Amino acid sequence: KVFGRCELAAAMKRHGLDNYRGYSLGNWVCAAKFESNFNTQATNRNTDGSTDYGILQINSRWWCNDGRTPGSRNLCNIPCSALLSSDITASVNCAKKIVSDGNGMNAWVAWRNRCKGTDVQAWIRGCRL
Ligand SMILES: [Cl-]
Ligand SMILES: [Cl-]
Ligand SMILES: [Cl-]
Ligand code: NA
Repeated sequence: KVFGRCELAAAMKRHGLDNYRGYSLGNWVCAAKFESNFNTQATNRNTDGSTDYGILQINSRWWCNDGRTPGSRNLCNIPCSALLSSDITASVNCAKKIVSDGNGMNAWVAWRNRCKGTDVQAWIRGCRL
C-alpha cells in the first residue's frame, strides 16, 4: 500500500505517534516519506547484509527477524515480513520501541538528514486529524 500524506498522518495519530517521546506527528510523516515514500512494501538491503523493511524501514540488524542477517537481534520480536503489511500497527509498535532506546529519532538516518530541524509541521498541513 502507498499511503497518501494525510492518510498516513491520521493512521499514525490513531496509533499514538503524535508527540510520542516528544516527536510531533510531522516528524513521523516526514521520516516515512523519505524512508519509504509512504510505501508499506518497501525493502532495501544494507551493505552489512541486514535489510530495512516497510513504511519506516526498520532494520533486521536489531529489530526484526528475517533469518538471513547473521549475528543480528530481533528486539521487536517479530518477523520482518510482518512490517510490510498494509496495516501499520506492527511498524508503529516497533518504532515506539526504537525511538525509546537512546538516541530518539536519530536511529532513522533519513529523519536525521532530511527532517530534523526542518519545518516538519508542513507534512500535516491541511490534514484532517
Ligand atoms: Cl496503494
Ligand atoms: Cl508536526
Ligand atoms: Cl493502518
Ligand atoms: Na537472522
